[PDB]
Amino acid sequence: MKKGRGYVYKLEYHLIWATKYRHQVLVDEVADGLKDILRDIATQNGLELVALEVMPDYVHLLLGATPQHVIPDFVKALKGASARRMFSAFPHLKQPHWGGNLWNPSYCVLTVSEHTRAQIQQYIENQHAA
Amino acid sequence: MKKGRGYVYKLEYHLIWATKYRHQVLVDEVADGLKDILRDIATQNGLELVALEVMPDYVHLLLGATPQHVIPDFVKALKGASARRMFSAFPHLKQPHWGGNLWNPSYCVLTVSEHTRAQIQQYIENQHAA
Repeated sequence: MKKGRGYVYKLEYHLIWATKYRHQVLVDEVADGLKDILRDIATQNGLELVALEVMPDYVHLLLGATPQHVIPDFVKALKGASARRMFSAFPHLKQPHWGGNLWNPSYCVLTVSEHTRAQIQQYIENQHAA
Repeated sequence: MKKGRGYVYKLEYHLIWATKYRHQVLVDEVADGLKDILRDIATQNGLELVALEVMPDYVHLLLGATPQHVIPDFVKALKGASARRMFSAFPHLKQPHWGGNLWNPSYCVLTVSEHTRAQIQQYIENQHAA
């Protein structure tokens, strides 16, 4: 637990989103680049990137935050800045055929539970892969 | 999980705060009234009161929220409106000797973990009782 001015807290969010059409582009050096980019962005927004997993068609972050952090703001920051920086580092991801890959417009945000793994699998499976 | 416009989520927060000086006033009909008041306020702020416990000197809520809910805002709503309504229902709680009881300025907010119970105990024990 961390202490702020008038409060004590420990706040972690699982945050998940997919590539467009679940195109399997987050591989090898691209996946490696995205990890670095996400670590930077988290830090730059005053978040702790507790854990991260990058699958070929999705990302799963575990973020430590403060009460004052607003989920939609930092989701937008993470998704938007990551898309920008990835397109700069990897121009090949600019593929209008695939809506430009980065990213499916949706996100999934979950606090910790015994069902997290299943929740994430459900969520990703509900994103259709055309 | 619930589904909103562009997102999927399940967000629960443990929210804890004490009476002033840990005065043990939240008992019997007072505790009962506070539960009703808190249920109402949670609902009125678009929160799901998943669970509640009222101890003589503190309250512990488990709150289901949306991404757009901002923790400090709803904390202030819950603490502020609860104090006002409890003073109205129970004027005897207006006790300047005890700074008026409702409430200690601090709060504790936690996402679920294996240590929640110990965290809440630490937090309450760190509020010092007159």
